[PDB]
Amino acid sequence: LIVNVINGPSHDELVALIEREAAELGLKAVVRQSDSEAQLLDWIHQAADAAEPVILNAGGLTHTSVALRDACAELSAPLIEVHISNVSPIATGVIVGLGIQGYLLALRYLAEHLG
Repeated sequence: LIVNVINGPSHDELVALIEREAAELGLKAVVRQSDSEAQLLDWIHQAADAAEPVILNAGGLTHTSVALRDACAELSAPLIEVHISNVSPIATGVIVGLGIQGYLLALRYLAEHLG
């Protein structure tokens, strides 16, 4: 049901695509853009506590942030990492270089893999 879709620090049109696709795939996507690491974590925790899956796009943090990795290690559901362009890992899966479609394809995986 509830899929968190989160972006780290670095749009309106897109948020509708993911939202519409989730509705159409029988999910409910909460798409949120963070402006600081402290709330990125705030939001990963909320997701762990609620046992919710996460589609994450945060580059740079992926390679160094123990806090972020320890937050992600708390999840009871898949963590899919998405990267819009080509150029841890706790990530259950990774999609990179497939454009904005990566977000949608990650929704498609979550829709056929729900527990």
